[PDB]
Amino acid sequence: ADDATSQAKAAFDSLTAQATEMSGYAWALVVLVVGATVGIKLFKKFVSRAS
Amino acid sequence: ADDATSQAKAAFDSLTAQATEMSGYAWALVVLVVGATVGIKLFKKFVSRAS
Repeated sequence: ADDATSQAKAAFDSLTAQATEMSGYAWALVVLVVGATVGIKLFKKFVSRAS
Repeated sequence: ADDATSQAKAAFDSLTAQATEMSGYAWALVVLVVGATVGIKLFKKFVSRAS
């Protein structure tokens, strides 16, 4: 049934938009972990600069 | 009687054409059950693909 594939198609479009919403939180979580590594690694840069 | 076998022959041809009409609905009913299994089993394929 091609009417059957219309029901499955609309639900797969809602599930892939759910994947872009959760993946958007994955870009923002690695935003805050990379903010920790840039701050901390500049602290170690000052360690070697005064050494 | 061979005239007797002419009456029985024509009624057996109508009964076997009735068997092809009902069997045609059996091909179409298993059309819609196999449409359910192809749709649903591609849903389970997406389950393992994102896993």
